[PDB]
Amino acid sequence: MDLAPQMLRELQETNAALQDVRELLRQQVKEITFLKNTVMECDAC
Amino acid sequence: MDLAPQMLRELQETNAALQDVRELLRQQVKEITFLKNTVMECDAC
Amino acid sequence: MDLAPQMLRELQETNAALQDVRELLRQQVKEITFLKNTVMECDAC
Amino acid sequence: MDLAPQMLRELQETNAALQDVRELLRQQVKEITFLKNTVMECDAC
Amino acid sequence: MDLAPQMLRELQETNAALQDVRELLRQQVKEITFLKNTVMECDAC
Ligand SMILES: C=C1CC[C@H](O)C/C1=C/C=C1\CCC[C@]2(C)[C@@H]([C@H](C)CCCC(C)(C)O)CC[C@@H]12
Ligand SMILES: C=C1CC[C@H](O)C/C1=C/C=C1\CCC[C@]2(C)[C@@H]([C@H](C)CCCC(C)(C)O)CC[C@@H]12
Repeated sequence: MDLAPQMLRELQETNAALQDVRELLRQQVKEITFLKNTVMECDAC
Repeated sequence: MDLAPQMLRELQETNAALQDVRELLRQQVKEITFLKNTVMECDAC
Repeated sequence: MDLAPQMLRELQETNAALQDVRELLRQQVKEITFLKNTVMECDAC
Repeated sequence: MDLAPQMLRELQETNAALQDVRELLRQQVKEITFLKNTVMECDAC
Repeated sequence: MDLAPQMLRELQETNAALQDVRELLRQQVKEITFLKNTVMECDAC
């Protein structure tokens, strides 16, 4: 058999998954940042 | 020995692990977002 | 020389590191969740 | 080179995506560390 | 043979970045765990 076609599909799937991770990570950084700023302006601190 | 069969298996394992990482990241962003909001409504702040 | 063997080795090392990442992230979510619950019970909030 | 060219392009895209993830994680750690300090140094605690 | 030299190079760069990510995550969970303990002991809570 020729496994090249399947290997290419696996690599493409890896990039698809990586794009999802990157998207999630950038949103996560935004949430943590909001949380940080909120704690900084917390009068009780 | 042709190594394509083994390489394909490695690629498949990579994607399976990525699937898990993506799922964990999704659940994590949810917890953080919940924490963010919980703090924005903290009495002593 | 044939680089196929070395390519397979790189893929195997990648999966090892990715496995460690999966485990670390799994523990991290638990820590964040515990953190979330602790804040939800913070009397000052 | 049959599918070789396409496979190399996928690998290049993966490395680029990884670089971004790495940069995002670097920023996230500083935010979390800045938060860890802000708390460790909160009066009411 | 094949674009093997080029593909191997991309795989080596990917591993280098992944090892860095692993180390970043390791340090990050440490900081989060520290944050968790600090809150658990926050008398204001
Ligand atoms: C970035 C992220 C998002 C990802 C991780 O879960 C870690 C994290 C935590 C935010 C937290 C954790 C516990 C302590 C914090 C910093 C709260 C303070 C303890 C509130 C001080 C309250 C007081 C005023 C009465 O003494 C506000 C937000 C809380
Ligand atoms: C920053 C953080 C730390 C905080 C969150 O957990 C999210 C995160 C993830 C890092 C990851 C997740 C899955 C995908 C990545 C980006 C790996 C790649 C899939 C490896 C491509 C491998 C290959 C070689 C076969 O083509 C390397 C590091 C991995």
